[PDB]
Amino acid sequence: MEAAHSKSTEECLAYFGVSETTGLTPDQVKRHLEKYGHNELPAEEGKSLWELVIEQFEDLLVRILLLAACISFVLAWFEEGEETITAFVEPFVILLILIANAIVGVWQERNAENAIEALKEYEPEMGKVYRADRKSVQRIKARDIVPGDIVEVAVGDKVPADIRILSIKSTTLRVDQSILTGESVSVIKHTEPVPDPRAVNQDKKNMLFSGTNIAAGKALGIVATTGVSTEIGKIRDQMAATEQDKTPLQQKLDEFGEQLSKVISLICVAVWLINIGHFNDPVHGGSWIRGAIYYFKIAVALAVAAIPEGLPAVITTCLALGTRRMAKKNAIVRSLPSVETLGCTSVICSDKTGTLTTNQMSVCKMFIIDKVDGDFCSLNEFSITGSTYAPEGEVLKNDKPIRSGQFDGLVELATICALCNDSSLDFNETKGVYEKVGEATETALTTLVEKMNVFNTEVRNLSKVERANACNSVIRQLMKKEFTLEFSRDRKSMSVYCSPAKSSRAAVGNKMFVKGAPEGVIDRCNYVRVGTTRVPMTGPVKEKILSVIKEWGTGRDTLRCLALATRDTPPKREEMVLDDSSRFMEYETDLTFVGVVGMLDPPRKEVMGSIQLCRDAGIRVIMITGDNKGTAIAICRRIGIFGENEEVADRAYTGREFDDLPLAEQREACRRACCFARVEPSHKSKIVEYLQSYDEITAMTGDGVNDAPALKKAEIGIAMGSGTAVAKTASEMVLADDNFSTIVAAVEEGRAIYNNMKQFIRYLISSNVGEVVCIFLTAALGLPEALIPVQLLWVNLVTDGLPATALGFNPPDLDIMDRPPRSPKEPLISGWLFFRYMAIGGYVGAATVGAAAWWFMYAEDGPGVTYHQLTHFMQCTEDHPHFEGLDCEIFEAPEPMTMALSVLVTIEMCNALNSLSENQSLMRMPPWVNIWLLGSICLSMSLHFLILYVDPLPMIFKLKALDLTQWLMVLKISLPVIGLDEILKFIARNYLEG
Ligand SMILES: C/C=C(/C)C(=O)O[C@H]1C(C)=C2[C@H]([C@@H]1OC(=O)CCCCCCC)[C@@](C)(OC(C)=O)C[C@H](OC(=O)CCC)[C@@]1(O)[C@H]2OC(=O)[C@@]1(C)O
Ligand SMILES: CC(=O)C1=C(O)N2[C@@H](C1=O)[C@@H]1c3c[nH]c4cccc(c34)C[C@@H]1C2(C)C
Repeated sequence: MEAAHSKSTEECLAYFGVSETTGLTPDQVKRHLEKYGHNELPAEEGKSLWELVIEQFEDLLVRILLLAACISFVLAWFEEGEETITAFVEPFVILLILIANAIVGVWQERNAENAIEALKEYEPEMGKVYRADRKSVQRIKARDIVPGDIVEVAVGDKVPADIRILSIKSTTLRVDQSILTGESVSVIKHTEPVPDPRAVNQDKKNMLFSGTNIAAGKALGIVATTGVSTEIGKIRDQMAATEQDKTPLQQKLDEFGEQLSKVISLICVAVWLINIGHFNDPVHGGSWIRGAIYYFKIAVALAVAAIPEGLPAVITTCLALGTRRMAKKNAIVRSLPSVETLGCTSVICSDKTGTLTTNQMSVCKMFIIDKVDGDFCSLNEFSITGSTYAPEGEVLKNDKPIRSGQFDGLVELATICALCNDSSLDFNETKGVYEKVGEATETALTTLVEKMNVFNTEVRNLSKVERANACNSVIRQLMKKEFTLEFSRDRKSMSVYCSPAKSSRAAVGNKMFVKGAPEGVIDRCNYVRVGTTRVPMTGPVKEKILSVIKEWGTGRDTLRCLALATRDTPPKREEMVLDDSSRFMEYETDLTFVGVVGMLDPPRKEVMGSIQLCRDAGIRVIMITGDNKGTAIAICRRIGIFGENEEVADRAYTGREFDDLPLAEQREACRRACCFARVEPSHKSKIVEYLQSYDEITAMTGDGVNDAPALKKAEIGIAMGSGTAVAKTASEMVLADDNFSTIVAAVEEGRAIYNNMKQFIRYLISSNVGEVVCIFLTAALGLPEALIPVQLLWVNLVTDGLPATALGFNPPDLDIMDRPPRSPKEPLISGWLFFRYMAIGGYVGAATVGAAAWWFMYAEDGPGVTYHQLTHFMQCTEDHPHFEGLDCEIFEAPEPMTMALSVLVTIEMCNALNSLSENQSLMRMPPWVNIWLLGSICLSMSLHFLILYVDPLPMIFKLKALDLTQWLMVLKISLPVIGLDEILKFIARNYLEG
């Protein structure tokens, strides 16, 4: 295991004492394999076994409803009254709901694809090595590859480990490093040491990274690291070391879970404490085990009254219909709970290229030297029209079309852009528009050369297929490109060594053609081209050039600029060695500046507006970009991250500037920063940590395994649809169209969805408060059992379950994106809303109890004993207050219960309407604003008749409440809940909140 791309090929061999020709000996292999382990990432042990479910049952509010399932089964055996076989469905239904909420609850197929898993895809099964025990090329399990052993790689091979290149057997080695970046265009390798101990992967020109694959050639190298110690394995570990917090809702539901369990077993002691009657009253009779069955009866009644069963199903359905909706709008949300955290997003860090912009480069402006007289110099400047890749548009001067070949320097400008170029252009016959073949910046030039028709080639008589590369071809006819010196970040340029195709125009020797970032290229220009003449570089000249470059890059029209120059008399062909990449810069020396091109990658049509939408939503937007700081700040102005003229010093940092900052100062930079330029390997991940340190819900965009730890880390990882397999799985959302506005649009959707959830979560539990407050009263201060569990199970699944789902379809609030993001710790119910629900639960608690008790005092048709005082006695062993009459069964009658259910169903219908809004009256924000709710109100009441009339069903429940006088009291006991809430709903006029 070496730490060196920075060492000579000798040094690495000597490190492990291997011979390049023999490789590692069988003993070395053994020694090494023990020191370093196998070439593999650890196995993941959280697999698909039933552990899923036994966990699902491990929860409190599941265990509590399971203990009450066992109690229900023991009770469904010992029976009196009519000894009917139908009451066996009672302990059977809970078990079914405990299964249905488990199966659907344990839906970790959405989480079956975890990002660390996806990382095995890039370790191959096979690798080839040159051990000492065979002179041949043993092809072994990649697993058994050790650091120090001499490896072989050829075209098509996935690189088996992090390898220090030793010898390139083919004329050139190209590797595809997309898994890292996403940046398809393959890179050239070399053998020379990269002497900076802290070189980033991009710049490790002599290394092959495990999991990467070879595009062209054959090379022999020495394995340096394996297992978790390769680049890819280091990314694995960071991902393993980050743990996900639970979504702020999931957290509340657990907190509500715990606090419910507390209230449940705080009533059980109160019931016992209120029942110091049985402990002193019933002298004898064997009621010690016959009366302890009564507490077990109210137990299962207390549980189901509190547990808001089916809420799982409601929230799950609501979210599932959220995912479908978001997809139509190009936001693919991998994980269901995400649609909530999405709603809370307070910061978006977005890559510029292809997300904030279109990634469609076109050259707009270009200049060359006009005249250089002493200390004054003028330039010739030109615009170019049309932003597409079509060779369709014009060069113009002073806003008027001109002919580029009339300018000697434009000729050479075009020569360089066509020769110093690895791309080209292709007319897609099928779609009917042209196409880049390669890097976009490079194609922008090809298109340019196509528009400047310097040699005046006839084009209007040409096929739209030939047309594509017509003029470039003419320039290739003119100069034979021998070799080419690749780009490198170290010198920020690229040249091309060219010879004259023996046409004999400018037949004065070979020529290198240099194009690169303006600073470096210009610094290596001793000369300036002026038409065809050449004059020494001077301060005034260099000032003029740089002055305009600065204008174009930082001005309103934001142009990335390339300087182009040529080496008039390049070093001898033989005297150059093309293998020495650090030697490339000195070959590009004694240049003659020729011209500059300024190209644009336009801000996507919708960003300007979307960013404004974020301003209003109180969402920070942070641009991460490869632009130089100057242009970063400019582009930011252009798209409205910064005011057209505002102060921005401390607000935008280069990656280097960030690095110079002490930790604390770095942290403080992130709570303010809106633009990061030329950010490094670590940075995204650091940016996310700091943002989180200020309690910010963070959206972060990225691609590649490079960006996976950041996407894991961020509350919202965001991959591009065109992105790698791994970035995709690491993300919490995929953007199908790569557009920025899809994030912003997905945020609005999440705020919309959550708002209704708040309402339907609150409504559904609001019912349970009532049920408990009811069941308590019908146990302690009174005995006449008002509601039985079975009824409540059907109430909490269907009668409330439909309006609950309908609230899921509530009409989106009108000002969502004009209020700031929701606090994650903001509780759904406290303050005034607690007392509000504390009263509604209480009211209904006294309504269903009151309508069960009213059955005694008033009821005309059917049993009606005025002031019967069922609170007095329930056992019926005496029958002395009742002198002579067979009556002791009206106690467990299927009629006074049908009163309560009819009330409960009806109040929840009003409380469903009540729950359309939080604050606005139903006369301000009407019940007819939600057509699906009315549709549910109808269906809810309709199915209530069904289980009351069609006989099989009113057997497990009760008997029909025929009378209209009986249904009149139902409405007269239930409908005033609208009135109570309404008073409280708008007491907020006084309570100065809204
Ligand atoms: C299911 C029915 C009930 C009555 C249950 O106790 O819910 C309580 C409870 C656990 C909470 C309360 C209920 O508190 C009470 O009702 C007081 C007890 C009075 C009962 C009468 C005595 C016999 C919720 C339901 O209702 C009221 C009346 O305000 C609101 C909210 O719950 C939520 O917001 C859930 C969101 C995930 C929680 O106070 C919550 O505990 C929390 O941690 C919270 C903050 O969440
Ligand atoms: C409010 C609240 O926290 C909860 C809920 O409201 N539900 C779920 C739950 O925990 C429980 C649910 C999740 N997973 C399973 C598996 C099996 C059975 C259940 C569940 C029922 C639980 C219920 C209904 C209490």
